[PDB]
Amino acid sequence: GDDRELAILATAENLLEDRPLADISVDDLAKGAGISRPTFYFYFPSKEAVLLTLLDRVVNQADMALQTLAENPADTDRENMWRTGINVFFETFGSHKAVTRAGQAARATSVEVAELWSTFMQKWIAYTAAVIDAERDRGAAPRTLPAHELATALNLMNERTLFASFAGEQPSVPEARVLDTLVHIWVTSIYGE
Amino acid sequence: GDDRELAILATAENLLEDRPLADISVDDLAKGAGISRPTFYFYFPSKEAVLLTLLDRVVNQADMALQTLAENPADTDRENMWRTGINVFFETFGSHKAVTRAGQAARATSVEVAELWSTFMQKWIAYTAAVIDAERDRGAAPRTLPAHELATALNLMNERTLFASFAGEQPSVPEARVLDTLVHIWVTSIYGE
Ligand SMILES: CC1CCN(C(=O)Nc2ccc(O)cc2)CC1
Ligand SMILES: CC1CCN(C(=O)Nc2ccc(O)cc2)CC1
Repeated sequence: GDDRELAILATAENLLEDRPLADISVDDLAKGAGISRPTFYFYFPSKEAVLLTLLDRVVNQADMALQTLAENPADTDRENMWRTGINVFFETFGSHKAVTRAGQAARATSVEVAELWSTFMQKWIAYTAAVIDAERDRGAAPRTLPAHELATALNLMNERTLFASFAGEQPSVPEARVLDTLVHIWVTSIYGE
Repeated sequence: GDDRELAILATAENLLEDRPLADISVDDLAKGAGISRPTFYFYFPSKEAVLLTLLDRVVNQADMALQTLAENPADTDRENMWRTGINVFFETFGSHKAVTRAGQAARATSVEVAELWSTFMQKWIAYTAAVIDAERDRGAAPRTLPAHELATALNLMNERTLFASFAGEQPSVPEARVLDTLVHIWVTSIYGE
């Protein structure tokens, strides 16, 4: 039951590595999951709902990893603090490139996908701003831009930059350079005047 | 002739203020331009080609404004130098929000739109890196990240951040804050260690 659901989700993530959702049939999903078409429709209303669930899983994995880090202060300098945090997203989304690529595309055509991404971006921005504010309150960061506005632009930079790198877009930062690139921009913009 | 082409382009930019391209018919474009449907097809093969031409116009307007600025060094500090440059894009795309919004969306479904945007982003990144390199050669900026990689991430931040602001996305930087926000991140990341 739960196991036929997991098989459908696994089949979908596998087929998205090779082609876009548009080119994947419900037949392809049911065949890969070893069920019939009408059995598929018991578990999901459409191939679009499958992608929504895959993206929901990946986004919550990143969020839950960030929560784990927020509980356990890693014993490091300000640069390493931000690098470990950005790295949650680099590794989580980087480990699910096909779901990442298809989910970002679906935002255009799915209000549920757009709303999921929006909800988590607001959470990540809020957390970023809360850390910047703590750094200002302890005297480690200068009171420059409004923290929420700075957090918003930095999170949008990471969204666009990591997705471009993982998709191999032209232009993009090479994947093996993107973490250093983003950490430099975060640290200089948070701590600089 | 040229004037029926301009009427079609004007009608398209007007109708995109109120609805997406998907909800605009060739009938709507020909009616607004005061021509028949088959006359429309003399000037453009599809509503999609009209949008391509509108986006081509806006992108070249930004590029030509940046070229004008690159010829005429405005007599200012490093912060004002970058602000005037970012402002070309803020004003040019901000003055064509409907075409901006529809063009960014069309990148998903039009190889010509994706290629146009890619070509100009590569040009803007190359120019950004050339300015950073000049600033390093004159001793005004430190030799930190590879200039092309830094330029790439900063240009992708501006792409995503300006489009989110103009679309009123949640989340976004308010339009009246986005220029200050982006200038701060550019200057601190270019001149900071
Ligand atoms: C405390 C911070 C650490 C750094 N974080 C980010 O990297 N956000 C991020 C990454 C990739 C995305 O697509 C969107 C957002 C935010 C939370
Ligand atoms: C010398 C620089 C000045 C600042 N520039 C930018 O603002 N780029 C930019 C703006 C909006 C976009 O969508 C994409 C790129 C680059 C050229």
